[PDB]
Amino acid sequence: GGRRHTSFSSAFVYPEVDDDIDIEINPADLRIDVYRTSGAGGQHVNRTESAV
RNA sequence: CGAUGUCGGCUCAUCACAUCCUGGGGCUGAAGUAGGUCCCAAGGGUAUGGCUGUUCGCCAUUUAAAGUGGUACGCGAGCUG
Ligand SMILES: [Mg+2]
Ligand SMILES: [Mg+2]
Ligand SMILES: [Mg+2]
Ligand SMILES: [Mg+2]
Repeated sequence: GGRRHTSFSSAFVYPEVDDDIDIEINPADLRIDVYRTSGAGGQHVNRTESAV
């Protein structure tokens, strides 16, 4: 029993065009701190500053 | 290898200067206050705690600053385990 329907539709547009991705992995930043581990491998792992 | 005992903490330190603070200066994108940077300088000073066995670290609250390291990563014929 066809009656007047008031239906809608959306049309969103966007370019989506880029080539610029910056991780900023420049080592002027990124302070590095080295320390030793908890220690389970005897005398060696407590002496080696392995963690970072 | 017919013995050179090991991290951390406590204690006691001592020297180096690539100096965290105080002192003396240059330069400044230094008006002033407050900072940045570099040079000279080691005389003295150079946190208390929550969490972890932890050094470190994170966090809270300060302080003029809560320096970086060597010293069997100082110290078990001194201690803890
Ligand atoms: Mg000034
Ligand atoms: Mg304590
Ligand atoms: Mg602490
Ligand atoms: Mg000891």
